[PDB]
Amino acid sequence: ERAGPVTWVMMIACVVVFIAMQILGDQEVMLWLAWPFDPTLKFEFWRYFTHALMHFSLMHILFNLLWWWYLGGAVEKRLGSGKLIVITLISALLSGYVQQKFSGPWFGGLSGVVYALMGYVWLRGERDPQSGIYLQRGLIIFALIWIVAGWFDLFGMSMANGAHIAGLAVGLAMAFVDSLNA
Ligand SMILES: CCCCCCCCCO[C@@H]1O[C@H](CO)[C@@H](O)[C@H](O)[C@H]1O
Ligand SMILES: CCCCCCCCCO[C@@H]1O[C@H](CO)[C@@H](O)[C@H](O)[C@H]1O
Ligand SMILES: CCCCCCCCCO[C@@H]1O[C@H](CO)[C@@H](O)[C@H](O)[C@H]1O
Ligand SMILES: CCCCCCCCCO[C@@H]1O[C@H](CO)[C@@H](O)[C@H](O)[C@H]1O
Ligand SMILES: CCCCCCCCCO[C@@H]1O[C@H](CO)[C@@H](O)[C@H](O)[C@H]1O
Ligand SMILES: CCCCCCCCCO[C@@H]1O[C@H](CO)[C@@H](O)[C@H](O)[C@H]1O
Ligand SMILES: CCCCCCCCCO[C@@H]1O[C@H](CO)[C@@H](O)[C@H](O)[C@H]1O
Repeated sequence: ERAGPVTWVMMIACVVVFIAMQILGDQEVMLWLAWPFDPTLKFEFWRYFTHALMHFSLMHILFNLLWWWYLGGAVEKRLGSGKLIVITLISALLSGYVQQKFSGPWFGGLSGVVYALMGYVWLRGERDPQSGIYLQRGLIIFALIWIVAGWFDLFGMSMANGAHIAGLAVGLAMAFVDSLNA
């Protein structure tokens, strides 16, 4: 059992971007991938999403990717690539927006998308067990610890609590909708 294409390309893209940052420096990469930081850049649409591709520390990308690999993988295998694509696109946009609004355009990471994924996987398993998707009991605990780490700023994750809540809201919403069909 190997992780699907969406799960795989995201991880590799994040690693490729991370390397570009070690070489060129965080600054340079952000100049090109950050959420529009100036009116002159408002129509460079990739920026509304590419901010999720940057990470600022080893622990940052390590945990983001472990979570993305486990949850993203599960969703893609059990619900398809399309399902993961939408959750990722929407959460990336919403969280980025909330982040930008309250703290400025200088941020990055897949943590907003991770919160959405934790929300979706957990909620869907609780409401629609047999759907096959669910967040392993023991992993709920480490998920909560990862959450607490960011919430009380014990672990630097780039994004603020408000942006992470927006990410979570997206995953909970989609999970609510999905366990609403049948
Ligand atoms: C939340 C994760 C979202 C990841 C989305 C990454 C999308 C990258 C899209 O880039 C686009 O690729 C084109 C290729 O030619 C360029 O021409 C264009 O200028 C550029 O904008
Ligand atoms: C702005 C949100 C849109 C998300 C942007 C997704 C960009 C996908 C770029 O990936 C490439 O897609 C090709 C599709 O054929 C594959 O052949 C190729 O292997 C893969 O590397
Ligand atoms: C403690 C916080 C971090 C938890 C990280 C759990 C990682 C579990 C990774 O599992 C892998 O997932 C892929 C996609 O589902 C499968 O293709 C693969 O066979 C499986 O081995
Ligand atoms: C939130 C979205 C994040 C980016 C998602 C990118 C998915 C890119 C999928 O690539 C696809 O991989 C297949 C297997 O290799 C190729 O056959 C195909 O040509 C290519 O299109
Ligand atoms: C720094 C924290 C690192 C935590 C490492 C946790 C290792 C145990 C995780 O087990 C994983 O559980 C998933 C759910 O059952 C399986 O799908 C997967 O195959 C299995 O590998
Ligand atoms: C993303 C974090 C989501 C909230 C975590 C909830 C912790 C409180 C326990 O809840 C649920 O209680 C059931 C009965 O004990 C468990 O069987 C189930 O596994 C667990 O989920
Ligand atoms: C459905 C989408 C979910 C969006 C969630 C938005 C929550 C943003 C939380 O706001 C925060 O509240 C604190 C107290 O009011 C302020 O101190 C802080 O500056 C502000 O950032």
